[PDB]
Amino acid sequence: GGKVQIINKKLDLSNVQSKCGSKDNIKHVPGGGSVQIVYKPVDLSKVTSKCGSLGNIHHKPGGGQVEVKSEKLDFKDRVQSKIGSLDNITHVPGGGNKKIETHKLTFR
Amino acid sequence: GGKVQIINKKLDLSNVQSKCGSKDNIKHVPGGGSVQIVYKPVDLSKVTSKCGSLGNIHHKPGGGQVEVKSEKLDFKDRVQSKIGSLDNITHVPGGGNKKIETHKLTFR
Amino acid sequence: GGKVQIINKKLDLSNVQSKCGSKDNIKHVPGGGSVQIVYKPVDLSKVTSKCGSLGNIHHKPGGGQVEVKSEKLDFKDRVQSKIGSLDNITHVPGGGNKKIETHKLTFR
Amino acid sequence: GGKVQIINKKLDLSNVQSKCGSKDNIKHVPGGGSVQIVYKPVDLSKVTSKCGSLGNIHHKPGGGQVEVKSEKLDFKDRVQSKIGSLDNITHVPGGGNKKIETHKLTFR
Amino acid sequence: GGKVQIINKKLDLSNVQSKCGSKDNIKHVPGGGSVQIVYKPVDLSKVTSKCGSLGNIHHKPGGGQVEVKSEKLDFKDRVQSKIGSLDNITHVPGGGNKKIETHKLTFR
Repeated sequence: GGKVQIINKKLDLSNVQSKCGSKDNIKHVPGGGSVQIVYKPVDLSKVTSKCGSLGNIHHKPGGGQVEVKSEKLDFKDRVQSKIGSLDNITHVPGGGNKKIETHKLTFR
Repeated sequence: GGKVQIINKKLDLSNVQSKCGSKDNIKHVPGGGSVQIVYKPVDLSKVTSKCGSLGNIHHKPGGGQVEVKSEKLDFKDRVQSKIGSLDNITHVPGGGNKKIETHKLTFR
Repeated sequence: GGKVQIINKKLDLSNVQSKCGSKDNIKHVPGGGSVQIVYKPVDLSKVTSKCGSLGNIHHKPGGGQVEVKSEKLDFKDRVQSKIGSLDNITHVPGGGNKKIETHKLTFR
Repeated sequence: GGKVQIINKKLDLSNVQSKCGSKDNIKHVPGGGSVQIVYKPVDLSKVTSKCGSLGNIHHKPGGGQVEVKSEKLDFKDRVQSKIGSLDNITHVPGGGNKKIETHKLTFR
Repeated sequence: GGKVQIINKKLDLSNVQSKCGSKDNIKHVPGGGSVQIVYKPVDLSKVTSKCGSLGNIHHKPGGGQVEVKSEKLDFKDRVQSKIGSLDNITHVPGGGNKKIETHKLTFR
């Protein structure tokens, strides 16, 4: 037969917190001619807080059970970022700048 | 036969929090000519708070059960970002800038 | 036979919170000539708060049950962003800027 | 037969915290001509806090159970970032700069 | 038969913390012509705090169970960052700079 008996009496549990913040952040990236960002993170992380908890309760004596838990990820991505040419560019993302000049003269 | 018995008496549980914030953020990316962002994150993360909880209760003695939990992801994406040419560009995303100039002269 | 017995008495549960905010945010991306964003996130994440809860209760002694839980995602996307040419562009998304000029002279 | 008996009485559990912050952050990357970022992190990390908790309870005497937990990730990504040429670029993301000039003269 | 008996009485557990911060951070990388970052970290780390907790409870006397826990990662990524040429670039991400000049003269 078998028996799985769990008794819980007079439990006072409190202040269980799980926080994730500013994860995988790309900030303040200025490019004078161009910015090329290929942003492909694969995230299977865990931020877990457990307090007075239990897992799965399985009672299977003498069983021919087949339990399969599968998780398959296939990545065959094909990403192409292409720019032919850039010239004669003034980029001022800063503040309070004076007399910013770019000159290009061609003679043939 | 078997038995799965769970008794819970006089439980005071409180302040269970799970927070996710500013995840995968791309901020402040100025490009003088161009910005090319391919933004393909794959997210299977967990932010979990458990307090006085339990898992699945399974009572299957002597069973020939087949339990399959499958999760398949296939990625064959084909992304192309293309720009032929850029020239003669003034970009001022900043504040309070004076006398920002770009000159291009061609003589043939 | 078997038995799954659960007793819950005098439970005071409170303040169970699950928050997701500002996730996958793209902000402040100025481009002088162009901005090309391919925004394809795949999100299967979990932000979960459990307090005094339980999972599924299964009572299947001696059963030949077949239980399949499948989740299939196929991605064969074909995205193309193309721009032929750009020139002679003044872009001022900033504030309080003075004398921003772009000049292009061609002589053949 | 067998028996799995768990007794929990008069448990006061509190202040269980799990925090993840500013993980995998790329900040302040200015490029004079170009910035090329290929951002593909694979994250299976754990930030876990356990307090008065237990794992899975399995009661399977004399069983021919087959339990498979699989997790397969395949990465065959093909990412190409290409730029043909850059010249004659002034990039001032700083503040309070004066007399920033770039000159290019060509004579044939 | 067998028996797994666990008694827990009068447990006061508190202040269980697990923190991860500023992990894998790339900051302040200015490039005069270009910045090329291939950012592919593989993270399977653990930041764990355990307080008054236990592991999995398995009661399987005389069982022919097959328990497989597999975790396979395959990386065949092909990343190419290519730039043909750069010249005549002024990059001033600093503050309060005066008289920054770049001159290029060509005569054939």
